[PDB]
Amino acid sequence: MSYMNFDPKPLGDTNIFKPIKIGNNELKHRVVMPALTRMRAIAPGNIPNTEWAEEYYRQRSQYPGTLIITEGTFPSAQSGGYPNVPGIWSKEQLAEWKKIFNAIHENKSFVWVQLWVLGRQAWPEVLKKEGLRYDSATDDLYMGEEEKERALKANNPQHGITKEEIKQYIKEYVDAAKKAIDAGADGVQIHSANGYLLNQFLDPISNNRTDEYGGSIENRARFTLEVVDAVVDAVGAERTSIRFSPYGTFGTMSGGENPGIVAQYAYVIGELEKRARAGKRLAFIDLVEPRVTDPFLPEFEKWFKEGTNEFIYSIWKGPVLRVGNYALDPDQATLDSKKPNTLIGYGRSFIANPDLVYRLEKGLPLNKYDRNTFYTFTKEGYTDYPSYEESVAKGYKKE
Amino acid sequence: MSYMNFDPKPLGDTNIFKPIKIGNNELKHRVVMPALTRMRAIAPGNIPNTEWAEEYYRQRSQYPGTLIITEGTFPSAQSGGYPNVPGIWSKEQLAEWKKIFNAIHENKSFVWVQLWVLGRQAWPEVLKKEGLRYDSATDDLYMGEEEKERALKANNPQHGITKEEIKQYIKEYVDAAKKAIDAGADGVQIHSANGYLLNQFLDPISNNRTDEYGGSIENRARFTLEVVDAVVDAVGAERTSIRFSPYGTFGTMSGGENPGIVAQYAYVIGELEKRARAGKRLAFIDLVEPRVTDPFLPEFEKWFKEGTNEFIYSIWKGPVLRVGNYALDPDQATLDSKKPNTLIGYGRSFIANPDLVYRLEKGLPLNKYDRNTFYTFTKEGYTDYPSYEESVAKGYKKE
Ligand SMILES: Cc1cc2nc3c(=O)[nH]c(=O)nc-3n(C[C@H](O)[C@H](O)[C@H](O)COP(=O)(O)O)c2cc1C
Ligand SMILES: Cc1cc2nc3c(=O)[nH]c(=O)nc-3n(C[C@H](O)[C@H](O)[C@H](O)COP(=O)(O)O)c2cc1C
Ligand SMILES: O=Cc1ccc(O)cc1
Ligand SMILES: O=Cc1ccc(O)cc1
Repeated sequence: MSYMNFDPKPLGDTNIFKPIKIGNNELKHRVVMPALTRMRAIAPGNIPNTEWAEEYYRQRSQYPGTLIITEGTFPSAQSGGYPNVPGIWSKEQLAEWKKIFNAIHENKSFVWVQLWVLGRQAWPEVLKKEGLRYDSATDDLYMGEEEKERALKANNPQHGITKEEIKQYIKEYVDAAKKAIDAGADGVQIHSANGYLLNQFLDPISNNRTDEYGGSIENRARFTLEVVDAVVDAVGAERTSIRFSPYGTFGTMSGGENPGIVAQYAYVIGELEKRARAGKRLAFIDLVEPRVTDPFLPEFEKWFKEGTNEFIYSIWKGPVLRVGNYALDPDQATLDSKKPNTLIGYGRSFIANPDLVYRLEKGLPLNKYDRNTFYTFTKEGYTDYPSYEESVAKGYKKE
Repeated sequence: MSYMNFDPKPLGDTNIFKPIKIGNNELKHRVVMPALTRMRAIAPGNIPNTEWAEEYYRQRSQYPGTLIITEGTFPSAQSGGYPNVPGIWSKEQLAEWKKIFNAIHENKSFVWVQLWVLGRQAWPEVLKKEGLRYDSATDDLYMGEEEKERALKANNPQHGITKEEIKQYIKEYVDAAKKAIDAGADGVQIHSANGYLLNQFLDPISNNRTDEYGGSIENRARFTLEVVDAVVDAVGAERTSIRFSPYGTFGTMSGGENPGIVAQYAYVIGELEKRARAGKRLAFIDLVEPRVTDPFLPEFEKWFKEGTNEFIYSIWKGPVLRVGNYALDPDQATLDSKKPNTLIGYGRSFIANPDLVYRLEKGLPLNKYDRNTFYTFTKEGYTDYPSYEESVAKGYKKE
């Protein structure tokens, strides 16, 4: 129960507090809550939590005109494998989502459902129980020895998905997207980052396929672009977005130590820009910064300093969300925000600060997060972080 | 006979005046003379015109420790097609180049031969007269209708070179490189920019081949990388460099309006870094700035402001030469030179100022260039531009 140890600076006079249109939505400011997995969903139906989640999103959407991106949400059972993450395919899931979306909308804020497909990050023993596959780009590229052992113990070995299985995932992204928007979501974000399934195709470290979905930049990007084009066909580009982590190592991805990694992302993003010029553009592209190559490590650890995301601005001409260690670095937030149509995301600091937008605007101290309750099935560390005024009444101080 | 109309600033205390090792050469400063076609060579035989050219290069190398890159120089007759541009394949050419290199070395300066292969930019009647092909990546993608008629009038229609003929060009780059080094050059620069033959393979606008030399990023880069690897094998990576122009439109190239551009160069530059890390690092990569999309246009005209070359610094960890409209913008030169191992090239202003280095160091007025004599077969506008003291004696004033 203390404040992050830094000197806060007000952002209210920077471009962070300038309004911007993102697809259909008229944002009042550029402080975004990125996708944050919390593990409060109810098992066995992957149901958004009925007692606690509406309050959690209600709190963090309190500042009018905020973009909220939901926790990663599975578009089908085969996409999942964590029981306490929500899904968005079933009627009982959708019923609960609608209440969440309503709370955010009642705040005059916006909600975007992140569509998350795990691939090899999934727990294969959990999948096995449900008669589901342990999927990736290849049979044989395990993300590590422990994961390989877990898969073999479960008798659910890693499976390089087929072209038909690829089409099936495509159908499930589309299905979940239509369902999300029908239930009242403003848009959906395709998760193509952090070493999950689409990223597993993007990165040569995890994809040495010799069909059309591996062996070249264009082929590695194919699955991701089919997903984008199918979701766009179904709900429109204005209601679609995507997330990449060019410099990420989490999930046993390449990161910037492979000098060919920038070209991969330059290509896929250039393809999205091509599509934008030909018609309606994707609402935004979300990039994880090299500031955070692995979100399990504390701020400023494994900050890749030898490469940046600046290349995007020479390719994509629409809004760009940037996320990674900004809470502690208002100076860098302010600098990045001077670039055209740039939104700044705050992850761990939004977990800890329900009224983050206001604190950022006024340069107030930020609550420190409690890592212990990032992923516990608890109200504690979810909806009981105080507002600023409450932190002062409790005598909070720098850790 | 006037100065450029701008406010000069001294650069002597910036990074531009710090020494740096480039290949085998200890540069005293980072002001570079890039390649500049002047068309003073003797026809027939493409013979360097030592009677005029020795003095031109002596003048511009006067400041000890300067890197000079020659005018584009043909590595073989079939590479050519401009009768007053020099070659470096023949005994009689080499005998003249030896004298020019000597003069530069007497100044304790350095000289790098730009190896220039024209492809479709060539004049097809001039090649036809010599019994030579008019070459490109394809038989049918002409740089324009004027140029197409010209080729058909000369019964030398464009020709997409075959793998055998590509191998022949590679052989010629190797041959001309060994020859150039043997005559005393410090290095060679492979010209892969400004809409010439290699750039014609890199850009989809001039290359819709469906063999291994086009149809993808890796394919389109293949000829350029083969040239690099051959030359490096023949003369060493420390005597090898390359030039690109990602944002160039000169030569009917795509430039930045094609959003796939950046990926193409990130891919080629990442491949060059992979080579470096395996122990064969090119001496430097030379990039034309988006500041000058077409060097036939006045400074500040057709400045592509929607894209930058900053992506290089996330990929290549070797020296970078950057060129384009720097004379008139010492603030931008200074800023760009703060990036690691960055050299600043000056083209039109080096044409006009024999003692440009000194004038940059001290913040002195610069002579204005006269385009009229860029390509005339004369000493006027070549060797008669005045030193600073001489311009003061003649009462020069701003344009
Ligand atoms: C507890 C936790 C859960 C996260 N869950 C998600 C997720 O569901 N989807 C996703 O794309 N990124 C997720 N991330 C990554 C964040 O959105 C973000 O990119 C990262 O935490 C760096 O930003 P920050 O330094 O502001 O926290 C998560 C990070 C943490 C710490
Ligand atoms: C008259 C003239 C001749 C040129 N010749 C060459 C050449 O042989 N090779 C080359 O790579 N670029 C050539 N360039 C391009 C220059 O090297 C340079 O990229 C361009 O002029 C922009 O830099 P600047 O604004 O300092 O002139 C030429 C430019 C001009 C104006
Ligand atoms: O649970 C942590 C987490 C991190 C990144 C993601 O993309 C998803 C989940
Ligand atoms: O003569 C102009 C010229 C421009 C760019 C080049 O690369 C070569 C020549």
